[PDB]
Amino acid sequence: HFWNRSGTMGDQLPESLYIKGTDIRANPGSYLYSPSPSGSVVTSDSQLFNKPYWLHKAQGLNNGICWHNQLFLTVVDTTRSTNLSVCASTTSSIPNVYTP
Amino acid sequence: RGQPLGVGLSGHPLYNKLDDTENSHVASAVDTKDTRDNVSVDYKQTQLCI
Amino acid sequence: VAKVVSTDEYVTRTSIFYHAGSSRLLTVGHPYFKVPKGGNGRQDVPKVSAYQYRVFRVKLPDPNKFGLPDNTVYDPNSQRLVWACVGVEIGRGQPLGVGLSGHPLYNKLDDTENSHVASAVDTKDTRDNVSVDYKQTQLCIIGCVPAIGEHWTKGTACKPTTVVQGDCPPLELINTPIEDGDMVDTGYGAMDFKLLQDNKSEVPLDICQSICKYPDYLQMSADAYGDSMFFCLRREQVFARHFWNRSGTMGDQLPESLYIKGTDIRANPGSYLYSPSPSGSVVTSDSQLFNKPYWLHKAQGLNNGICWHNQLFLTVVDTTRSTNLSVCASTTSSIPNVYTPTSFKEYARHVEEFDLQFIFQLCKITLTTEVMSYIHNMNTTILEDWNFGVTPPPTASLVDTYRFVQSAAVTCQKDTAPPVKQDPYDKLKFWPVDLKERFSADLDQFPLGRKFLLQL
Amino acid sequence: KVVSTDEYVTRTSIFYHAGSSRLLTVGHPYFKVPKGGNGRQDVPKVSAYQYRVFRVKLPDPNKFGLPDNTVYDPNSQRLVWACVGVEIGRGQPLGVGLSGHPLYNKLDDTENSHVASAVDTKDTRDNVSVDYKQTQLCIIGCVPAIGEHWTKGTACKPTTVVQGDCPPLELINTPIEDGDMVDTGYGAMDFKLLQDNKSEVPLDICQSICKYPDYLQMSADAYGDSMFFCLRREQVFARHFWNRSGTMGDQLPESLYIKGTDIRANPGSYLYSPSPSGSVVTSDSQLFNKPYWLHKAQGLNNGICWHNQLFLTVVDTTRSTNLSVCASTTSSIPNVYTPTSFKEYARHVEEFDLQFIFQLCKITLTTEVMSYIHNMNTTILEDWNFGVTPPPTASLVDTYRFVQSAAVTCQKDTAPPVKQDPYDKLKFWPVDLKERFSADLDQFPLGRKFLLQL
Repeated sequence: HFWNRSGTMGDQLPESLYIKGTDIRANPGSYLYSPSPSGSVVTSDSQLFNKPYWLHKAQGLNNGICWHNQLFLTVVDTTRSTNLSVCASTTSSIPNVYTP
Repeated sequence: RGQPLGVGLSGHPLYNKLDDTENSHVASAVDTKDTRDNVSVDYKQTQLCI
Repeated sequence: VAKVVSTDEYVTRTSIFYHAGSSRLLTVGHPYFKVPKGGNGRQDVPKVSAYQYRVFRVKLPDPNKFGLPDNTVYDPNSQRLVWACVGVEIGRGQPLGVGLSGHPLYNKLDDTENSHVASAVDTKDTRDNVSVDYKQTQLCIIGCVPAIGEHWTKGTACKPTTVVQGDCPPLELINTPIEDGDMVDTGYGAMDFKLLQDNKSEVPLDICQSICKYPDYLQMSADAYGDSMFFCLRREQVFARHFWNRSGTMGDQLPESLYIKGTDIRANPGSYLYSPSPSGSVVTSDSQLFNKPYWLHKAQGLNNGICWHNQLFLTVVDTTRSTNLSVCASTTSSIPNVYTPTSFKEYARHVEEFDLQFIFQLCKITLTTEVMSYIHNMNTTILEDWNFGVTPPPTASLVDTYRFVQSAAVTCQKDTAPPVKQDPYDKLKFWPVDLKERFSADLDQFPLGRKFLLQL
Repeated sequence: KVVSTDEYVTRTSIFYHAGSSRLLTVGHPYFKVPKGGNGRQDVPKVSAYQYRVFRVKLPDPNKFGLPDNTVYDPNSQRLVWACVGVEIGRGQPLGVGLSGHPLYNKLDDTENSHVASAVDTKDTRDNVSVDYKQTQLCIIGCVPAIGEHWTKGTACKPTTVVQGDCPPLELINTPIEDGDMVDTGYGAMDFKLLQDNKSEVPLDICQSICKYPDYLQMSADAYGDSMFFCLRREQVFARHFWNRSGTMGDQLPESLYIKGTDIRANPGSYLYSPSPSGSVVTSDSQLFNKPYWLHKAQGLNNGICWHNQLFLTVVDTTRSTNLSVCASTTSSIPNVYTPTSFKEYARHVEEFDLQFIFQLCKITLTTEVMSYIHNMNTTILEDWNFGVTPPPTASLVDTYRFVQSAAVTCQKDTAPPVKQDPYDKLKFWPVDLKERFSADLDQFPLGRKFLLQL
């Protein structure tokens, strides 16, 4: 989704750009245009892994050799993405009329 | 990798929204400094490894 | 006959193989214009907003005259020397990214898509602030020479007479060489927008004062000897986001004959100018072309991939990265506790990063006569630039030269006069690319190279 | 039975390239507007919603370059073209655009159906803009082609005919011509039958009529002629639903539902109507710019321009814009915006680039075959060589002189034929290409490809 964010321009408007209008359009307004990004959709396909990696050959000159017996594994995943909500009643009793 | 899959949001209460410059529907506004809108949001799907 | 010679029909191909590759290119500026700060060196914030055709004038060194000649491999004297790149992996910068462009005084009659209410006031200047994207697109063009785009204009009212203020001209289509930073057409105007709209009240501001082209691949495919562009790669997608009808005078009129009239506004139907809003669609990384070897073999070009004058014209498009960035900078050195935007000056810039990477084969070409001379007739110039019988040149000029400057008041002709052969594309802007050291044979040591070797 | 043609059509080594340098034609979306003359000056109507039909003039090879009569005995043989290879080069970038209608009736929606007028009685109508299906077509033939289409049928018993009344219904087959309005999926029907309203649905088609091409017929093609190649591909969805206004001449039964009260006692509209729509495009899915040399057209015809006549068919849903010129009415623009200040205009563009590869066949002519052939049509024979296939003559009949008549036998007119196909009453993008015949082919991209494909 698109908005423009309100703000105050620290960067400026050529007029030489639009025909003016009146007032609110004699000078117009903002140019702070801002969208929302969004992931898209999931399905089971799309997990990149749980698949064997046989190495055959590293892209780099070292072919994956464990100096200092120290290994560095990098990973990123959206798929699971979530947090859990605890609704704890503030009441020990649970009112049988709700109140937030 | 464990778990099922799942997704979610992050938000912002004090958002500086100008306006929807999208369908800009119904219509557009003018000003205030109480520009501090409550907003929730998502972003890009990603899996990466090195 | 004109009959294309076709590289290979005399280019002695070799065992020569080379690497080249560009470490990072980087630049930032604003989504529209240059915000000048009075100039000159530099003191301006330019534009940076890559929806412009990207031309790297890509320079390599003279293989002819590398230096030393046991010439064991070859007699330049017969077999003059030339590059051909074979394999390329351009390493592409950044995450992927995206953004928005708009126009506050973007007209509109109405959102005639499926408006909730269909009100239609008849007052002017209701042109509001709307922003949008474009067709998701990746293209590259590779060539020995630059490229041509084509685009329109309000063409000549070549009718004898002249006519009415605001009357529709006839519209004439124009070919032009594409140049670095040339603005892309995006979905809307291989033409002169700026000309086209007397109003300046429409489209996204960025193109208001614009002209673009669309690349002339087809003519460029129709290339004289399969040169110019000898390689080209292209990928584009889109859909329509939302519908309007524009506001504006119909400069023509609707036939009645389309309807049973109604009453009033229905007796008299309103505008017929229906106008959508674009969008490129979702991105997955998957569809990014970039970052793989494009080994080339045969190609369309009947120059199979060579550059005299060491220039390859690397021409490119990517929609996967669009944003100029927002700084909310306080006007106050205080950070107030009640936030007002007003306590903030807010700023916009986009930034761009790059690597070209290569695997070449230099090839050597033995001078053949009713063919070399044909090449002269292809173009002599190179050939001059490989020269031969009698340069000719001129001693008195040659001696003279560099003397002056070590001062600026003493002698103050201060380089009024030049000396070039001249590249006409001097008048054109490139991203100036040279690589005369990215030169390597360390294929092994070259990402692409490794692949390449592997590619063997 | 008809036969595969090479059978009598002698194959060769002949290869040619020929290819169109540019096709271009431009004008206003929905209509043409006279701009005086009106030989010629006008605003043509141009929309890419016009059917692309090429009448292609091609070398009578029997008079052509490299006639080296290794080629034939010209007597016993005729020369005949086949183009063998085709690449339709498509102009412009891709694009699109929309249409609309102010007097687009609209009763309503169906979900934001939380209120209904429900009469209006007048006309409802609002301004509307619109989209339609993704579609890519090719059809190649040496004969122009026919589409299929609709008409309100007619009161076979003119009995009980009622004023602007529902009618019995007819399907019509007709030849398609160049520039002929394309069908997005409707106009194989008359509008000017359809809506007695003539103001309902989109303007653009409002006063139109189309047909849709029949492959089936054209695979009921007698020899593979107007179709020796055919390709069609469409994807589509419905964008939005509605109900249009309309005094239903149809009747909905009561029985079907409970009456409630009021509005919910009475019935409402059943004129469910929804949006057409294409969706997302990409070049990935592009049909054109593809090289056929074709191994075999499913036609018995091995793709021959009879009489050096070729018929090229195409459809492309990927550019759709006529462009809006904002020209100020003011000497120079003012500073405040007013629409007045600008006269705005709509114009469309189409370019095409054809590249081709031919192989001629030489024909040893043999009697029966010729005869055969003559039975295909004769104009054929008439092309070169002339035997009196017309005779007989007769089998014998009738008395006929009298025709000085007079009041003594008021007989027959009788009308003559004009020939000249019919095509001549009809339109193409006229295409002479006997100039583009290229004997090197490599200077044709496709030629190389083709060459390569060998």
